[PDB]
Amino acid sequence: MSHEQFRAALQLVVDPGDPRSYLDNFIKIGEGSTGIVCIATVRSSGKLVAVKKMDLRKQQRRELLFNEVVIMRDYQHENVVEMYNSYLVGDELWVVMEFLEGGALTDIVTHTRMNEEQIAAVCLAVLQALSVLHAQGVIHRDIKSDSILLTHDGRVKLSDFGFCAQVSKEVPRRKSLVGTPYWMAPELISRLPYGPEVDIWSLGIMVIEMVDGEPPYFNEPPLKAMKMIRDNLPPRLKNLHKVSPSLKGFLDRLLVRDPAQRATAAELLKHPFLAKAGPPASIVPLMRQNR
Ligand SMILES: Cc1nc(Nc2n[nH]c3c2CN(C(=O)N[C@H](CN(C)C)c2ccccc2)C3(C)C)c2sccc2n1
Repeated sequence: MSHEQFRAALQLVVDPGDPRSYLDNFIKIGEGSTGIVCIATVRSSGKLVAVKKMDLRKQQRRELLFNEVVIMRDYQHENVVEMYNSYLVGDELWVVMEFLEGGALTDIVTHTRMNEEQIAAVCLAVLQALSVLHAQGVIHRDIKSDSILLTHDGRVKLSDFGFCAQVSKEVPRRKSLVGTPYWMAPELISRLPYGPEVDIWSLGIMVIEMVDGEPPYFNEPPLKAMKMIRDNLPPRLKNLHKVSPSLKGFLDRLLVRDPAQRATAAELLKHPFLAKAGPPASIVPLMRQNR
């Protein structure tokens, strides 16, 4: 999708006008791969929202950015980040979304050591989001700690649907090589027709992140790690004994090369390990401003 097609397509789906007519005090607080993030106040309520600003020109695979707004608009799930509106301002796409104070899960996995109560909490939240998404034919395709955001009270939400896809009876499988190298499913790296199961394998890699602090082969070049995930046996935990038999069995249902034998999200929700999931409050102590 080209710069012109991207803008033309967006004009048909975005909300009309400029959000500056109702949002005040824009302050940049960060960035992402496709743009920046500002916080702003809803003039009428004083409520805080996050605004993602993305240049229409300086982008890659704009079609995926377009699907992210089309597919995820009107989407509502307690474990999925909320999108309120979208607008075209100048040569930029502005997406007004929910502001989550807890930050991403990556900050936590690289600065502390989560316990099985915390991990099961994140897994349960992500799995609740995936079971609903997959049932509707939506595949996230970029599951990793960076894509998990936390609320101030410790609630877990799936974010960054920039690589998502929608499969249907018409087209039941995808073949695009998308995501982040270290978290990509083997059948996906292999360019084979794949389905929702790719998210389950990625989640498995995210579990290794929560346990060891990084995904497998993180010390290897991205293309090299991909070959190893694609051709070698499932990656293993360095701290294999640091986990309970419950978590080992859980992880063994995610990291299965043959997607047909890999567990689905709906099934995993019934897995024993998740019974150890603590409450939202158990996650709070992990956050930076609380460490
Ligand atoms: C920047 C930032 N955002 C925070 N919280 C948020 N609330 N709502 C959102 C965020 C970050 N968001 C987001 O989309 N980030 C991604 C990146 N991934 C890694 C999370 C992104 C941004 C721009 C372009 C592509 C991708 C949304 C949902 C708006 C928070 S909390 C404490 C510090 C902090 N710093």
